[PDB]
Amino acid sequence: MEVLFEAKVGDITLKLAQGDITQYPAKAIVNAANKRLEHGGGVAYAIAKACAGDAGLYTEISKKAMREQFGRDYIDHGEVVVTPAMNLEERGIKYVFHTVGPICSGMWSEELKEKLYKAFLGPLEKAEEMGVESIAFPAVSAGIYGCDLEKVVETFLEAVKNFKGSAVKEVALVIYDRKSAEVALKVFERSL
Repeated sequence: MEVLFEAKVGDITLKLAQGDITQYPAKAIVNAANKRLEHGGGVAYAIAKACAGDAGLYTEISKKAMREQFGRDYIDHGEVVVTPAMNLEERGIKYVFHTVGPICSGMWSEELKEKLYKAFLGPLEKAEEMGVESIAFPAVSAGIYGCDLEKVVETFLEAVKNFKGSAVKEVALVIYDRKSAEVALKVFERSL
């Protein structure tokens, strides 16, 4: 785990890190989920397995939490399901905040960008509501959803810049692989 960038944005200390988000020292981590919180692949599978031992168990608790929180078995972009982080709690991660980005499949548009913007902003607003001081994100939609990584990072930064609050004090973007983290660093440097 390595921190590549740190800056102040409003009341927030914003970091870019390369490494495994399930090991990042934040009180909440964000999951790049699908709309049904079926954690069958990607960072969503990694988080689910880290939290529950078997990803399917975390899918099951996620679906119960989503029904309780939203009254149905899917979420729309910007809605955030909160689940106990279970096995990650001992590392100081109390919650997983599940969000859902759009599927770009190699395309980009203003409509795709706004969906992704909501998927980044929603977890900041949920952190504020809950008094969670520190939160870490993955590059939502830059996995199999095929949204261009630079555009994804730009959109994340727009959400962080627009957000205002008194409880959230630390935000991180955590990217697993070095080459992608270095692309993110390029975006951070030209934007902050």
